[PDB]
Amino acid sequence: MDKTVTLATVGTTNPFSYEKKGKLTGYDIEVAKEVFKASDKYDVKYQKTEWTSIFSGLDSDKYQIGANNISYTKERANKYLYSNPTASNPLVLVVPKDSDIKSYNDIAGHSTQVVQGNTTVPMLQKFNKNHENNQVKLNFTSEDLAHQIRNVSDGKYDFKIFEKISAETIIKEQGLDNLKVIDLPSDQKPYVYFIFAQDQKDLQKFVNKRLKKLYENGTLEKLSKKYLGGSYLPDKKDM
Ligand SMILES: [Cl-]
Ligand SMILES: [Cl-]
Ligand SMILES: [Cl-]
Ligand SMILES: [Cl-]
Ligand SMILES: [Cl-]
Repeated sequence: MDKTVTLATVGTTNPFSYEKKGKLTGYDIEVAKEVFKASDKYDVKYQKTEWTSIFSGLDSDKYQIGANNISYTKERANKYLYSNPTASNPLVLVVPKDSDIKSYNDIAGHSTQVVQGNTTVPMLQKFNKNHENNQVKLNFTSEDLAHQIRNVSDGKYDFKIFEKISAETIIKEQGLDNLKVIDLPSDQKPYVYFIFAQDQKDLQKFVNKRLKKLYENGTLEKLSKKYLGGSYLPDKKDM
């Protein structure tokens, strides 16, 4: 029978990866489904799992693909293969409207929630090394992004840093009308990607060939508009 490929996701990051009526959908998922439509070789299983388990399962080859609004880092690239980028998604600071927090450095001394292993953690840890007398209070949580965004709306925490597309989507869909988003600097292009277990070179090649085809023929843009709510593709030369 066809080779079973398991794609691992968290499924709590609307609109990249989430459930509708119990079924997994969102840009990462629907892109993967479109990629794999044109294969006789691979049958994909889409599996919801814990964030940390995506990575440990890729390490053990329990899983072959990871997808959940995943950024490039050198630490991850040391262990996993990356696809070509699938979207560009810059960071924002989510704060109550009219907060004192107006620019990145204003977070100094304020409290936020973070989830271990996400890229904002080392970002904020670096910030604290630079502002050691007025550090951000980091509260590690196991709760999901919408939960954390609502906690800022309710005043339990002062701000949340996350990608714009999910921040905006959640604030709109959950009617959190007392929040706003502030654009933050990007150190590098803020791309997101599929990742793969390190031994899955042929799979990576297949996915990349498909992404180039889908980019060129307009399908990827169609999916970005449909699931992300706008045209957020990476730059052509980066494909
Ligand atoms: Cl669920
Ligand atoms: Cl088939
Ligand atoms: Cl099939
Ligand atoms: Cl919740
Ligand atoms: Cl405040």
